[PDB]
Amino acid sequence: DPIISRLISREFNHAGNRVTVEIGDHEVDVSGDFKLFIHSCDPSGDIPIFLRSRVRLVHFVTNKESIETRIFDITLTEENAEMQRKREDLIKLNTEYKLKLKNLEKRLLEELNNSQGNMLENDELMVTLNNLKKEAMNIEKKLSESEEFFPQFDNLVEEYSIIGKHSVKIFSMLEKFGQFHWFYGISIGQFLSCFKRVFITRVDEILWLLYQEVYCQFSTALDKKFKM
Repeated sequence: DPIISRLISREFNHAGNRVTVEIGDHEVDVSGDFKLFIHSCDPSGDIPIFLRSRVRLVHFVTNKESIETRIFDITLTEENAEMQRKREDLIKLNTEYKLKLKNLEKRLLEELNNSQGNMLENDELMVTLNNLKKEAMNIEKKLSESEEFFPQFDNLVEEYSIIGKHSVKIFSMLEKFGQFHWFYGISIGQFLSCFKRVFITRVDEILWLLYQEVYCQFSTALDKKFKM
């Protein structure tokens, strides 16, 4: 409805202490601890141009585009498990060691001010700072191997793109049967679980493995016409 309207555009009438907003008729006081979110379920439903312009539109939608992204993660786990293992920790320990570098700098300054009049305790943190000579240079060790890992990651996106582009066209096709008939539904997870079974010219053979496994699992939930 229109009335929220002044609450969507940031309009207010300010007072000495009170902040008032006009809603339909009554002028009501705004807190400031108050937050607003608007939630919608169907993308088909169209929102007013007033709102769409003042509103930050964010799509939490598990699209067909999401399938291309998610088949590469499954492919790489079964194609180069050594580099998919190191992918997660590469950006994890990038941020974690830098947060621990900031956590140890704070520990050093706390004890340097407390144990300046006390015995040479700082030394007990300096052997932890001796351990930091692995940590500071661990980052250097990881940054060096990153410049080696990233261009290899980008080399592996291409093959999976070749796999990826066919799989969406296949999901599109199976999705479209559900549009004709109610019983002909497919989830993204059903296609993923099917593509996992595909493992347990290499790119060309895996492609042929996909088409076969999809024909194998999803042919069953269709009638003779839709099979053909």
